[PDB]
Amino acid sequence: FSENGEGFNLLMLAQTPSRLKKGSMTFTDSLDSRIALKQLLISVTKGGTTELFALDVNRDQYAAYTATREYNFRLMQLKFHTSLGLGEESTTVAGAESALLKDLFDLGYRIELDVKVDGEMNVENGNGDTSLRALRLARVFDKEGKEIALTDSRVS
Amino acid sequence: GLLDYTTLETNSTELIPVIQSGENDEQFIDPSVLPAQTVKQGKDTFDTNFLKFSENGEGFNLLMLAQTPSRLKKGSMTFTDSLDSRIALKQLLISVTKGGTTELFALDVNRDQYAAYTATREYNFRLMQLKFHTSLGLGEESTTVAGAESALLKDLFDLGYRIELDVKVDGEMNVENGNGDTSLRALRLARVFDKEGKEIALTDSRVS
Amino acid sequence: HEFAELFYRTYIVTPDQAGFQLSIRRNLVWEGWTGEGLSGEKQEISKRNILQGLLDYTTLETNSTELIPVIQSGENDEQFIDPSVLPAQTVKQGKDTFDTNFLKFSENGEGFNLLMLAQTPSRLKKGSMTFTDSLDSRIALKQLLISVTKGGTTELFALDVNRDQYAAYTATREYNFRLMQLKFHTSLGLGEESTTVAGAESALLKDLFDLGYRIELDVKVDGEMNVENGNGDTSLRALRLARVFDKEGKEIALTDSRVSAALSGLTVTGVGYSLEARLTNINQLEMGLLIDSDVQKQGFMIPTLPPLVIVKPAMVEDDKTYPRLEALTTAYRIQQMRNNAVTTLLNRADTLKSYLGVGVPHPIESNLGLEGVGQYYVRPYYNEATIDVLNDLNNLTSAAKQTDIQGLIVSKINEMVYTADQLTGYTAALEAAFSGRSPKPHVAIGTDMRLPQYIQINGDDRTVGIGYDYTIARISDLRMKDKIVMTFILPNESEPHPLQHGVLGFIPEYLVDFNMIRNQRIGREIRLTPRYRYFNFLPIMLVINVINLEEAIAQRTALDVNETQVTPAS
Amino acid sequence: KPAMVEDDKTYPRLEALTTAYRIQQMRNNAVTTLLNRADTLKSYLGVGVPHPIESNLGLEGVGQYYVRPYYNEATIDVLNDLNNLTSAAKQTDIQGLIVSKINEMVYTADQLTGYTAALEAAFSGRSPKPHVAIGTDMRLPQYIQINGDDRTVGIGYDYTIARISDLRMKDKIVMTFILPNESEPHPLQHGVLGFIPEYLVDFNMIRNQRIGREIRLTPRYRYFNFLPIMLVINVINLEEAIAQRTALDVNETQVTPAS
Repeated sequence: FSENGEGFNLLMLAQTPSRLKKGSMTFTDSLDSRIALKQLLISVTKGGTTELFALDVNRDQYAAYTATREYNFRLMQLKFHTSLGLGEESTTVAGAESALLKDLFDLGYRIELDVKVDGEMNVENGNGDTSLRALRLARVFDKEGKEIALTDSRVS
Repeated sequence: GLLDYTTLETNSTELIPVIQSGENDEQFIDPSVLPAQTVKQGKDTFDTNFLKFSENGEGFNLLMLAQTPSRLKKGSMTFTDSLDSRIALKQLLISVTKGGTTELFALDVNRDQYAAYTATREYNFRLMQLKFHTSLGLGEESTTVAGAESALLKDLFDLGYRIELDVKVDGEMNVENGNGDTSLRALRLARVFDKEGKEIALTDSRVS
Repeated sequence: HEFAELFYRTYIVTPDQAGFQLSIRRNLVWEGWTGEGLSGEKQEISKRNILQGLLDYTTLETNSTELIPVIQSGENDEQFIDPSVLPAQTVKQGKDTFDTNFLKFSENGEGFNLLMLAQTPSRLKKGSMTFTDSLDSRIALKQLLISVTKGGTTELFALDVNRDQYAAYTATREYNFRLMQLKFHTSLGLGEESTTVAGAESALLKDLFDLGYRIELDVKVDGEMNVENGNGDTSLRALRLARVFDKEGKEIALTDSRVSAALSGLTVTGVGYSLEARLTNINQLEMGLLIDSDVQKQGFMIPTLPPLVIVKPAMVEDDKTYPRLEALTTAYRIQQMRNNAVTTLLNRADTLKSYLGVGVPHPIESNLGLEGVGQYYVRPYYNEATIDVLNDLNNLTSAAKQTDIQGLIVSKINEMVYTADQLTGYTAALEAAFSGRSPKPHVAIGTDMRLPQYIQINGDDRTVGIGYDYTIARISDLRMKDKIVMTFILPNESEPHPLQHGVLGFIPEYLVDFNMIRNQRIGREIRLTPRYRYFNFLPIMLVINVINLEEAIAQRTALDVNETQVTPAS
Repeated sequence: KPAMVEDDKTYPRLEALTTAYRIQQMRNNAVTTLLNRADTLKSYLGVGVPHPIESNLGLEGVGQYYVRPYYNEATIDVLNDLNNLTSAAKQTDIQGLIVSKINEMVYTADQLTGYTAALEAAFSGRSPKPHVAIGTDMRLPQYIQINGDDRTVGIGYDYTIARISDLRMKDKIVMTFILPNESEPHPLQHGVLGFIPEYLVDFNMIRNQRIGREIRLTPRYRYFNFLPIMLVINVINLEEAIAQRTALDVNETQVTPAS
């Protein structure tokens, strides 16, 4: 996430060695209208232990870039503003089960976080940026689908 | 009212933030940074101040903030009150700081490129959307608020130079129930301009 | 009313629309693709508007077909002169950087093949040079290089001889018959201020240069060039000192004492040269200039406004306490069209003053913080001038003071409008947008009830400057009290257009009349809910503040005659 | 243009190419050449000092066979060279100030170069009065309008005022001798434009293994100079003279003690 505010040029990072042999040019190309994030890598850390969750975000419809022609005739907008849940069967990238959330998962609770990510992309130029805006623990569910407050002693 | 402009000009259907101490005071920047400003709508006398940015926390509610004693006496807030189609950012307040001295300037972002909520729905059919992304700069004579000219820019100003700022502001509003928030995404110094309108390097001795 | 009408043309909108969209076409030009910078770079290349190119000259023009010699280290060094005499020079053509030196004069050996000699790095990727390309219909020398040696010190002079009378290649009929010919027997001069390549006067000729003398060298250069396969060779035929010119242009004898002293032991030799030849291909391997287009579109929303409420008991209608509906209508019309209009005008003026500085024209698409679509047609400009009538005026005698003040104010308005036209490039945009007609700018004048009696001229021909049309506005709001606003508008059309100062977004609202119940009371209420919003398009405005008028008229005016410093003090 | 569709926005029609051609050829190159002409004459000859006829054989142009070479420049300080009676008469007096200087320079150039003799010689049976051309920006040319003085560029003279938008000639007047009756290349007009039209072509280029259609327009022309004469006038601080009071700069010329 580029919180320094300086963007990236996507047509650079993705030039393959075949294209290098093919030549060196990325400026007559055009990106398709379809842009969406594959995965959000969120780090669950507590006391120095880090777990990585490879979450497939492509299957939430708010992760799809939408065209808002308000600056130029080729910019499109990204607004993924929802909650993702980490269930008991959530698996790490290496394939192991959760460890920091193991205490709640063995108690059958479900943890979901509100994700507020914003970005922009231009097809013609390749200019674009996407920066994290707001992420936080949100609420806790039980088996019966009854909300459990964050301030409850069993989960606080 | 044909000569003076105040006899006919009155507003009584405007939402304005209102302050009352220690009971709703977490949507307002602490008064130790800026004293409260007195504004009068209708016959009610009350104080207002800029709503604060919130990044990782809960947003604000405009309806609960904009409830004036005239509306108290008429009855408690109901659910049929509706927000208008046009909502805009009036003032964006920044502080230029160098050496411990704080100078605040009120940018009149009202009437800027995209300082007005545009109809952009992705979740609800009511969610109003704002994307205020533009280069907003300070001129070579732009006087600070509360009188006089700024001192921290005295050297650049006396040389005839101009500075520019990039502003990235995002915010969402729901005209159905009064829930929404605003966040600051990026706001930094970007470029410096000469009196002849030609960009010079940021590595120049005077500019640095 | 007239006043808000001049600065904002009314635009009616259907009630259902909640906002109207303004999409404009803009034509773009930029040089090449960005291509590789690391393996490429994010395209920071300035796509600059073509109308900007109407004003400055660096937007256009490129040299992309010149057959500039290019050195390859260790391959063709022997055609170029020895780099000991002169280090490599770098010139830019498009996106390439490479080193160039003047060619060596062929004496007896094989000549040079220019086409294979002119491989820029781009052309190498472009594919190996094959002979289906043909040279320029005319070729010539760019610069001629000689070395003035006196005692051992060498000085270089880059004699720019291009566009000489006798430096253009010509056709001939011998040997081959695609052959071009270069006969160059001409007198070259070395000016009394002429500077070397490094940018300094000739030390060996400083003494000669002091007495106001010029050196003329007769030069003889010949060579051949073929336009079929680029073969060509040239040789130094004859070059020597010939004669001397003076400041007043009469030949000075070579045996004269001054000349003989100045020309002791001076030897002049030729070293190098260059050719102005361009590959006039039939399909072109060059991108020349690229033309692109973007679309920019702005949003505009029309709010709701506080309602205007009537009260009247409803079994009988009154005409004495509440008149016909005209009262509500006129109250709404004044409240809309005057108070809000003046407020938005002054707010616009102060916003421009804050953002844009004073008297400085900013380039297109650079420092915008305002509204419009005119910024893509004209450079922004804002300026203000204060008039101290008491201290600035010219009057020999009384019974002419009115003419005096009107002359000063008319001169000031002329200067403002003229400088605005000259700097903004507004009239060029007006000409470009409208084809088949060339309208002159129309200037609007808004002010209080004072100045109209002085801006209407009684006794002089000029009023706003002949060649300009005007419309005077009179208004009684105290915010305009002793103030003048100025701008450019177009009164011949009634549609949203980029060159109009402003448009009044106006949605008609129909009067509603139905019984309403306040605190369980019954009466007929006539409710008017207005909606509108004053918009702006053009970011150009001129404002003049005139003060001390009363004092100037009532108090003794006095010729501020310039006592000018002829009695020793300066 | 990508060669699988056609447009009107991303495809600017032939009109856009025509406009680009018009700009590049008609204005910018001509102005560059004129300023280069001025600079090279300045360097070769110097200010105010002519040269004998047929004293140059390698100087650009051919019309050195008829008129002595001459180049000169001058400046006007409107701030200090302005006497005013009434602020309702100031503008006319400024215009007269500029016009008189124009006239005097024209007369001086004519007298030194002997232009009238050349015009009478090269044309048999005609005695045409010289024609002066006015190249200037778009701020001045409203300041050559007065009837305050009968002389506009001087009696016995016809003139034409030309505008231009380019900023490089800010408040600069360029003057020369032309001839409006001619339409052929002759050594008495300032110069001719060798112009030959060309037509555009559109065809599929496959370069570096890419697909696209390109439209090419080949302009071919050249600017040439004949007359080695030109006069340049500069106007400085025109705005200040209007801006502040400029009353009688009355020189109090010392019938007083100590002088």
